[PDB]
Formats: sequence, structure tokens, C-alpha cells
Amino acid sequence: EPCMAKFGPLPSKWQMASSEPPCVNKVSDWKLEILQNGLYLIYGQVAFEVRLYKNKDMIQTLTNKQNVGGTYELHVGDTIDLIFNLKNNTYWGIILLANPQF
Amino acid sequence: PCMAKFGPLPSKWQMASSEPPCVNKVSDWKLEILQNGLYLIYGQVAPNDVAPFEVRLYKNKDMIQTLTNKSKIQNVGGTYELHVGDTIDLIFNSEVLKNNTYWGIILLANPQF
Amino acid sequence: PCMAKFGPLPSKWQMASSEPPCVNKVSDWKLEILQNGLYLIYGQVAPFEVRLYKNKDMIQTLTNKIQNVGGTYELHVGDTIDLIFNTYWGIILLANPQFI
Repeated sequence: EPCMAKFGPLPSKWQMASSEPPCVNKVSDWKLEILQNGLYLIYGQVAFEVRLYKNKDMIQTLTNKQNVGGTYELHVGDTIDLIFNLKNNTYWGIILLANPQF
Repeated sequence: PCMAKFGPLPSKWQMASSEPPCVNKVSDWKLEILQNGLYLIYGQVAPNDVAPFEVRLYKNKDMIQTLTNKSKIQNVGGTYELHVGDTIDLIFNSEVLKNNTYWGIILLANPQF
Repeated sequence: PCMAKFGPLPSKWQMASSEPPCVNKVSDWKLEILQNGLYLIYGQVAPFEVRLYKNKDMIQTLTNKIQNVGGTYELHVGDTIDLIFNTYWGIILLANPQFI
């Protein structure tokens, strides 16, 4: 099992898996930090809008009152954030596919 | 890695790295999940008009992807936590669409949570 | 872990290595598939119309909804993917079971 985290749904919080050495670092409800460079699959389920942040940037927007994430290249210190404007049919996580170069 | 694939027709269900098996088929287009895991679903609808145009993807009773057409070719699936006992299926409003059309599944990971 | 990435410019093709090569650069934004398997294609159109193609068929188009490109497909030897504009993308080989 690769390095992977999930957060949610409540009141389960941040579950880590193959943590040693870490690839991700929880930092809040719905926010975590990238400890290692790589290719990451982000996923989840969101049960007026939701936005998915890679640090400063809205990489998804979920503007229906659905699935979340996709695949990205990420680097030490990138934060990923799932922001809200019914939180138990809601969760996201991330799995680390590979570490190329760049 | 445990995986499967339906179609495109005349091929029916095909199964890769079993033992232990992660999924089992129900009928054409419908499969069952025999274990908990993080799964990646994929495939593609080849569009090819008396009924409205639609295909949907279900987990259990929940439509989880609606592919309301652009009668172009569109990706099926996405990433999902699935449980022993779920069933995934792909439903045609009518049979319309073509047969460069298939959908398949692969189990990425099965962690405790 | 067979993979490759084209942008973002002026980086061009960037390929990690691999037991046997699963992929070969054809030219900018375009690659050819050298082995059957399941692949995950990814990228970002940059935080108009962009389009992903497998051979002659268009499999995704971006145009401000909300996105990054790609998805997961079963690709075959001799297939090609490009991205056309009218930003980077990459591919990884997830698997390649005997049923291709």
C-alpha cells in the first residue's frame, strides 16, 4: 500500500497509511501539506459552491447544490485544501503514484 | 493488480490478477465488488434520437456519473472508495451508442480506513 | 515506472525511463504508445479551447469548465495522444494485464 491519506467523513479525521517516511502532513480539517515531490492522485466525494485548492489556487470548483480531484504533479510545501462557502457524506484523500524527476 | 474490463462487445467480462479476487461479474455491464479498496474506474462511451441521450454509471442505486452526451466520445469513471457488496454499472437509456464502448476497473490500494 | 511529461514550456518532453519503454515522443505535445496497458493521462491547461486526442478521436476538451486534463484509458501499441490548442501533460503506465 502506497503512501496515502484520507480525511473524513466526520468524525473520522485524518487517516494516514504507509506513513514511513511521510509524503503528506495533515494541517487542519480539510488541509494538508506535501512532504514529498511526486505524482499524486487526489480523490473524494462532496455531499453556493465548493472549491479545491492547491495552495493559492482553485484547481476545482463544484457549483451544483459529485466527484473531486484528479491527477497532479506536486512538490514539497504545496498545501491542498478543500474549502466550503452537509459534511458526513464528504471526504477527500490522496495517493502517491510515483516520483519521477521534475 | 486486480482488475477488470467489460467490452467492447462481443467481448464480455475479463479479469486480470485474481486470487484473491477483488470483483465478480453480475451481468453485461454490471460488476460486483468483493473487497474494500480504493478503486479507479475507467472506460469510454462511443456515442453513435427517440429517447433522450444518456448513459449513466451507478454505484448501488446512486447515479455517480451522467454522460449526457455531446455525441462525442467521453471518459467513464473516476476514483472511488468501494465496499464489499457494492455494484457498479453502466446504463444506456437505449442501445444509443457504439461498440468502441467499454468500461473497466482497477484496484489501486486497500488501506485500513 | 514508465512515464513522460511534456510541458510546461520551455520544458518540452521529459520521460522517466522504464524496463522496456512504454512511450515515445513523436514531436511537441504528441506521443506514441509503444505498449498496451492501462494509462493515466494528466496535466493542467493553466490556473479558447484545448483538446486531448487519442488517434483521430477527441477524448477531452477544456474551455472555461473547471480543470486539469486526462483520465484513464486502455491504450494500444501504435496509438497516439496529443494535446492541441486552437500548461503540461503527462502519461503513467498503471498496469498492463494479459488481456491486451
